[PDB]
Amino acid sequence: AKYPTLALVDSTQELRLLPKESLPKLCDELRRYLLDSSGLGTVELTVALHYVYNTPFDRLIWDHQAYPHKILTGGHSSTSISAGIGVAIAAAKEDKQRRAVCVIGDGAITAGMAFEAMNHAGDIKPDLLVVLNDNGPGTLFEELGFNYIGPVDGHDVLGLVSTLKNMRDLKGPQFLHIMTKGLPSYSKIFGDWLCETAAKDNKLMAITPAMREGSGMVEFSKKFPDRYFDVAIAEQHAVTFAAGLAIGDYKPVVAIYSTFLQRAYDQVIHDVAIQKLPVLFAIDRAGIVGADGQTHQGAFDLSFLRCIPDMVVMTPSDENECRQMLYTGYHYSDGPCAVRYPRGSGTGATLEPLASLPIGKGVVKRQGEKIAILNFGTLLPEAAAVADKLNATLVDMRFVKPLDTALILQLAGEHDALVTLEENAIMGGAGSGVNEVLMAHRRAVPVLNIGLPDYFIPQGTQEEIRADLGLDAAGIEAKIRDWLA
Amino acid sequence: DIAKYPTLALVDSTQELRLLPKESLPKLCDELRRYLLDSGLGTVELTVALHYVYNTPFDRLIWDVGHQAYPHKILTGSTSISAGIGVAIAAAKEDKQRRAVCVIGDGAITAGMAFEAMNHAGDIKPDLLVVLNDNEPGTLFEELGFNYIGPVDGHDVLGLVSTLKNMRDLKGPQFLHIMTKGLPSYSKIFGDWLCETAAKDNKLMAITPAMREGSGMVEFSKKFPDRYFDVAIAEQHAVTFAAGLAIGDYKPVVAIYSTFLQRAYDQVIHDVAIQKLPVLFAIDRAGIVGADGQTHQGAFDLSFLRCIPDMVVMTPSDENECRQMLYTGYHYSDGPCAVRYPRGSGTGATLEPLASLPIGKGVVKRQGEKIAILNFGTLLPEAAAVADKLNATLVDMRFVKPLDTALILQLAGEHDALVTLEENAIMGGAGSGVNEVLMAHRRAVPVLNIGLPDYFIPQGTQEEIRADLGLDAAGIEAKIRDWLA
Repeated sequence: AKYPTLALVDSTQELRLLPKESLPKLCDELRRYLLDSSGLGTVELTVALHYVYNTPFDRLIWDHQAYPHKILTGGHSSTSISAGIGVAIAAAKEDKQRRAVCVIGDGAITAGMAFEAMNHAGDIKPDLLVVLNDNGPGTLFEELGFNYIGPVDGHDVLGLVSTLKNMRDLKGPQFLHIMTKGLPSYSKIFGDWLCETAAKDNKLMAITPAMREGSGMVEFSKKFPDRYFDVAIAEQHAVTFAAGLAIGDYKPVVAIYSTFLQRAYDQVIHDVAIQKLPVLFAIDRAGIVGADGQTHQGAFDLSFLRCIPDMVVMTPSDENECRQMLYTGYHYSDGPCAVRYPRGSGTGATLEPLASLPIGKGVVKRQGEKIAILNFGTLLPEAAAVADKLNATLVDMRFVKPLDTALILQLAGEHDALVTLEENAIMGGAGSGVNEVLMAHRRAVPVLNIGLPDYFIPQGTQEEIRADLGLDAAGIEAKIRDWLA
Repeated sequence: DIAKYPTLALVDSTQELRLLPKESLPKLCDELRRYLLDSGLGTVELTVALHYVYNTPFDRLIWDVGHQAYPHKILTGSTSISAGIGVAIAAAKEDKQRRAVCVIGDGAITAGMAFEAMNHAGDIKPDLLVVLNDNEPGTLFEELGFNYIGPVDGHDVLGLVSTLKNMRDLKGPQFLHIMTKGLPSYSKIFGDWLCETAAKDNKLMAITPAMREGSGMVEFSKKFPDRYFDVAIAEQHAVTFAAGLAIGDYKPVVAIYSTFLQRAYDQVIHDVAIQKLPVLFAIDRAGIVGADGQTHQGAFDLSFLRCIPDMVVMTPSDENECRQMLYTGYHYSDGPCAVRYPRGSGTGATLEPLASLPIGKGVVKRQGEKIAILNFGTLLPEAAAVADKLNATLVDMRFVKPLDTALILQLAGEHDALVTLEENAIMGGAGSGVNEVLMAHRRAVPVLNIGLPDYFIPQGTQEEIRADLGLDAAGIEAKIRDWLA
């Protein structure tokens, strides 16, 4: 009704029956429809691709998250070309004339794995069309083995249909280039600390793989531009570039999300940890992210970091502890340090003067009887409520690695059971490390590991995810009671 | 002695390399090359030329190579372009005219991180020399932002000195391209199984990020060339390329070393595990590698894989188990499977007909008393000797994930203490998983986790590393006794 040509389509197969001349307004109707729910820049491309390609039989792979494509039919970046090549090879072996296309953005194509994919495509020469949605120029892509066309108007649906119909029938790797158009957050706390530290230390260097702005570095980038390094969507280079700066006797800080740090794992291990280089990792979006665009949960960093020798891992419980730990890691010179904190605001904690925290020592917040709660991170307020309810001991462990071994053994000798709490996978996480300490000393005291379950957490609000997983005060108390039953 | 190397003996006596007359360098290269042969041989001329032109060790020379760079170690007696960029930026801000050079091999430059580094250098433009040692043109590197020189004769030392002299004074990123010239192993078991499987099934596809010395896929690459994919040193693309093939309804097998799988961690999580795609990971060089070449120990895969949901992790104890587990993972359709095995040969175990193993079930090998040993992997013969020594119960656990929870709990109820054994980091490893199970069920039975300690293992032979870490029968027994004292 409000969108006449859009009302006439219920599947992509019917769209291809429409006259070629009706596409321009079909795009406008689609664009305006999206404004009563952002990715509108790909409207014309989406229409042209589905009008030229025999979808869903033909495979269209999108590398942000294109909404127009989902309306007509019914995530980590830079993965489209790689999978697209595999799909293209499978389609060739299938031998049923199935075609493959992949759309990649101007940001995603800066990732190393996109270059690995383009290099491989240039060698084995799959029948694959790569569409670069930007926002000669193709000499680079021609050297990598692609037949390059463009730049073209990414908003001329009829020009795209014609170009795409042509390039769809061509053999080998094809490349089309189009042009289109508490209160403070922990990110703010980190950003303020950055500027504060750089203000009186010319050795500080800040590194981010693409400024999503979520890391809170806009002010720093403008106040200290000569010491701010946006390396594009290149987590691997970000970490090892920092290693080089540390080798040069500078003090690098890598601001990186927990989920995206997974991409730099090998560089953390063999370019930093093995060398004992004092790189400071400021790990944002740790734990439960909620609904932050297309950011996966920071579910695993306490697990995959703590098996690495010579890695310090800190988990602040409020914004003051976060500043203390950033300061501590920045001035720690024996090896790399990680400080992981969640998206969102803290508790309103009083920001105390900065001083290095004793390495590998927790803080007893409340002495109780019978059971002790060992907290790693920002769930401390929830644990505090439970500790008063159950009259339990409560410890802010501060350090996932090195653990406060002496305190763990003392707690085990004065309580009947322990409880560990973390916004991280139970498997291999901070609480698992507590188990290892007790077992190593032959201390058979039962421990309830509370954390993220062993499945990928769907998106939602931080509040309702925490409630669903039993990580609020009520859920933690219930888990303890049932476990002790 | 002087009779052999009169020119080389002059240098090392009083480190006068840069004092030698230009005319003597060709003879010094001959002597150095033959000196190494009497005990990276193709880098002799380059090494001499670099140390003759650059003011080392003040000027920083970084080797990102697939060999030990012995010529460099004699003349002198970080490892990536990324670090060289950081060092170059540090040298510029130091403002003492310090120079940075990086040598990179033709294999190493195929990595995504190398392209990430070259893209960044082309933007901020550091005073850096990159020397490509090609032992298998510049339009590509000039589009990336480098000033390209060559190709040049990598064995013409005088030609290199003259060229390096001019380039050392040029500003911005510089790129010099030089030209130089019955008891099977588990690698053999895997390669034979590939050929066996592909012979009666057209869905299998094998992927490796560069075929390295000691590869088991030589025969497979020749008998099934259209089903073998070498993607160069590109672990990220390898895994996501496999994902695409799986999406195309083929059955991909990724052959990758444990240490190098660290580079594709994010692709395993978000391109494979999250999607539940049935990719089989055949993980070679797991555990103690010894001195394969430039391969680090496979010390962490049982830790960083088992915290990922929907990942099956198997640890064969002999070559028959290895075949059964590859078969099991190949026909497992619900998600990815990983089979990790060490460098070297098996036990001579009888190869039985292939059949999928019950998922998450271990095998009781010996019934004892008081102590029960839970083995994960190829240390089972050592555990068997200990089990007979101490009259202990012995179990081949087979699966690191999912664990045989029922067997763990039953063992804990019939013994006073458990012991776990694995060739992997204790922290977060397979034994750590056993701890988590017992703790979750409130079973206060102590567990001795035996495995790799929390430090990086120095190079050595497999047999002597295992002995030094106490992973032989005698070392295991000593640990148990000391732990029970």
